[PDB]
Amino acid sequence: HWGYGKHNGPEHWHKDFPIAKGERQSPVDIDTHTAKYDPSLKPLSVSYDQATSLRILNNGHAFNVEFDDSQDKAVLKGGPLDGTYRLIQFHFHWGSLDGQGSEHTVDKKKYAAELHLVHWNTKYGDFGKAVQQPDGLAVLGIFLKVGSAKPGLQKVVDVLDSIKTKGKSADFTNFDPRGLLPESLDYWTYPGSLTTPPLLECVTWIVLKEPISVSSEQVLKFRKLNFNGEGEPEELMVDNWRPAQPLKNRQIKASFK
Ligand SMILES: NS(=O)(=O)c1nc2ccccc2[nH]1
Ligand SMILES: [Zn+2]
Repeated sequence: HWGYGKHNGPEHWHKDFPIAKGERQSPVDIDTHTAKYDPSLKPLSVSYDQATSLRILNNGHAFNVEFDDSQDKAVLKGGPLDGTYRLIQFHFHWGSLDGQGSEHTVDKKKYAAELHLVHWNTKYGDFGKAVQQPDGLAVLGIFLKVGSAKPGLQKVVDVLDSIKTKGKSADFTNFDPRGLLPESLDYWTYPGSLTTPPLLECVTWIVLKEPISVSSEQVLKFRKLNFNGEGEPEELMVDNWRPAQPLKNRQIKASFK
């Protein structure tokens, strides 16, 4: 149905998903001068010691690294959140070239890519119930810039040749998502939405200020994936990002001065 092309891309999504033009859509531009430091925000708690990765899937839009979320093994708490959010998957958005790819922007700056660690509020029992609630998800967003390689990303890039096309998956056990984090957990936070259909308005966004660096070779390998299925005309999986949406009646808070 939807995708990232001229005929089925973000400017078309509202026809099937009218909430695309809602009051709390993501991503947004983060204006660093306007975001207010909120000394009442807590440090984030990222508890991934017990994370259990299982599988990696090309879903025709991005690739998802999936976790066992059947118990509290990898959780996000604290920061602007009440309660416990279980890691279910992470994925990335990236560009055809290094000057674009991120969904959030910072003073209109686009990064080469953006990692989203998606977590759901355990008070709602399962992910499908959580996405129906305004506090159902917390997505931790991390920007990628191109420079030095990120050692903890190389196991993901190494497997991508085995999931080149839509619907392919590969065993992906024992991957430690702690190796994707930057040093600082300073962040911005605001209420928003999933950035792909169904675009539901159920996310507390937590976007880290410090980007991680990845190498040119690492991001080149992302761009060799395919949106299409096996044997279909090749369409490189590039520019799978939604542009910034109107901020409307929202405030972006900073955890840091
Ligand atoms: N790009 S995202 O907002 O992190 C996101 N996670 C998602 C999980 C399921 C369906 C749509 C999604 N969109
Ligand atoms: Zn995403």
